Amino acid sequence: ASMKIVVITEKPFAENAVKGIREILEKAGHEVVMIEKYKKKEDVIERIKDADGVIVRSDKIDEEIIKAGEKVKIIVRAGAGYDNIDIEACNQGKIVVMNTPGQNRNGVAELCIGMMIFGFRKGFKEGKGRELKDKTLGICGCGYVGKRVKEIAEGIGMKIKVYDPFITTENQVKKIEELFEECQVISLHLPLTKETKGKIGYELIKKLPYGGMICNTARKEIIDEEGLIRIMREREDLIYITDVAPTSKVFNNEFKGRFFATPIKIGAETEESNINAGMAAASQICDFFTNGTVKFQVNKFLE
Amino acid sequence: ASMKIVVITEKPFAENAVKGIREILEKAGHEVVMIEKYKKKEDVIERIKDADGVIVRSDKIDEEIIKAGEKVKIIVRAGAGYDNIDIEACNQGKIVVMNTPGQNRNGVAELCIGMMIFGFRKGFKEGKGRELKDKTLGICGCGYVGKRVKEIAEGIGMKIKVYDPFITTENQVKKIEELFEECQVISLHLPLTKETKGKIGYELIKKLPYGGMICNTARKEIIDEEGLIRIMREREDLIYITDVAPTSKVFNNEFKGRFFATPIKIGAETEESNINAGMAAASQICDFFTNGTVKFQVNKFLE
Repeated sequence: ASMKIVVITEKPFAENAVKGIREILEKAGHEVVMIEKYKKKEDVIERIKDADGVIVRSDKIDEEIIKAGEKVKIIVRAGAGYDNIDIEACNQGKIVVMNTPGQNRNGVAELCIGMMIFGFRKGFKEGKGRELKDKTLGICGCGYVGKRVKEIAEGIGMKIKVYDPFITTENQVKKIEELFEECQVISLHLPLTKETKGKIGYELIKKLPYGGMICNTARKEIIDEEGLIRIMREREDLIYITDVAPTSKVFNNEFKGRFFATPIKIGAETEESNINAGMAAASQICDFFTNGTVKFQVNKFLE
Repeated sequence: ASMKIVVITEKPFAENAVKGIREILEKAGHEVVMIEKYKKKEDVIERIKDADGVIVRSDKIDEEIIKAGEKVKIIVRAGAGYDNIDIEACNQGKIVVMNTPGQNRNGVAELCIGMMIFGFRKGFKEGKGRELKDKTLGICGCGYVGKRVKEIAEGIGMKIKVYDPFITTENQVKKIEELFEECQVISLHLPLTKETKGKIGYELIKKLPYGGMICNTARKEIIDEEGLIRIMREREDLIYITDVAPTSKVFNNEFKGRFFATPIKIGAETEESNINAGMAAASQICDFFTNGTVKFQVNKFLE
């Protein structure tokens, strides 16, 4: 029968994507309740209590919110990363958690390449820049975004090396240290896990050749900020460009001319990626309620 | 045998490029005099007096300067365009004018792609952007830069069409109107000539599909600024991004959010492109004085 699906997006989807979500879900017979640009946690807690399913972006979904959603059966993250969702609380609540792999890939990959050019070209200000062609790119974390970044970089004429902790691919280095020792530009795509939290720090970054640049379109917390600050102070040649702005104000204060962060994570903030991710999320909800389909489930629990 | 070569650059080459220029010319037994970051026209007029050869970038080289260089026998523009040089006055002065085709191509092509991404992604500010993938790119003028832009855009996954008044290539439209009709993104690469001056105006730009973007890494004067201003007020969806900042202050005043210009022309402001163009210029200068070679001469005169 009819289910209530709450869409929790502090950073709203494009109008056309919201249209697409509502069309898929209403036609399946469900109620859609939008919780957009909310400013307080109580907004979510109040409206989730009655929900059968949830669509979320990067919004924090913690134990308190999960426990409030007493009849939530499924949470779909429209997008890739799910570090924002307390997975263990969902396990205890017997809630299926899924994402929509690859739907955002092109918005993120195009931004990544754009930032690499911007970073190498003094943020489009005056001065002597450099070209990506004939430089070595290290793709740190290999999935849907990394493959697209590789394709674009190959057209640009970069030489490519790849690191990933779990999958096997071409041009792959065994150790992350090798990626930093051998590549002039690093593009970060690692998910945020226990293992990757604070992993990109002083000892890794110091290995970069002269004029090294790190582009981060992944997550802010994979950086060891103290460590990155320390090496950037020591190596005035290093550039850091990121779609996931650091917590520390030091970057903007001290490293003008070789640091840039977006005001908010805009990698997936395109019409095309919103449509892809939002509609995949709606389709996957509904398929779950119709057929019990659990493809792309990221957690696992008993009974 | 020994010649005096002056390098006239209000916008100086990278240090490594200047070193490369000196190496080539001083080995051939010639003298190199640098005229860098000058402010007054008199500075050049004075120092060109006893010059046998000139290397120049975008600097204005007019009749007064040419006549002051009484024994100048050659001027090499390190780069592509030569609209800055009074060709007619060179013809009467019996001075060979040449450029260094394609040496700058990658600096410009990478900047072009970077500006397209930047332009489609709100200048890396908050809000909903768009993706280049699956859009149609019109390459307006195809030479060395256009070919590279094409290669990179193909990796991005744009569909490609080309307009050029002279060459033959694939996916080529016969008339410029057709390019503006069929293509959502336009990249301008036309040289500035009598035929191209103010050619890109109201009538052409109006033809652009919804969400149209023009990227101009060519010359400011190929734009009919009054026409562009008119259509941009009428069509709020249109984006104009340029490496050749317009004369009119209206663009910056009125079109924030869908307009950007670099503070100076930075297309060729890279280590790599400076080395290529600067050293090619030096080699061509040296070749002219050694063997009288006139490959890449752009002008024609008798006697």
